[PDB]
Amino acid sequence: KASSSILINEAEPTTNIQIRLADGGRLVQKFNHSHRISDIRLFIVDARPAMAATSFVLMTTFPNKELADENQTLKEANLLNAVIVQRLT
Repeated sequence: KASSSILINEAEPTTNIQIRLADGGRLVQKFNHSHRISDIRLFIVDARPAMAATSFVLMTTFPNKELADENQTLKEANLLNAVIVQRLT
């Protein structure tokens, strides 16, 4: 499968993780509460031609915890903070 456009209905709230490359990069990632980062795997492969496997990672600054998730929904990770911070290096 492959969404490449997985977004929640404007009628529902969504989480948005914004990553910023160090070499002037910018990518907005919007995830849902009952979604699943397992889908993120298809997102990167959907438009990660420049990274081609680059060291990037995101973390929640609210609970100062590192994301994780597994495969079920997306908020079940307990990190559903609505706004996550990704750092691409």
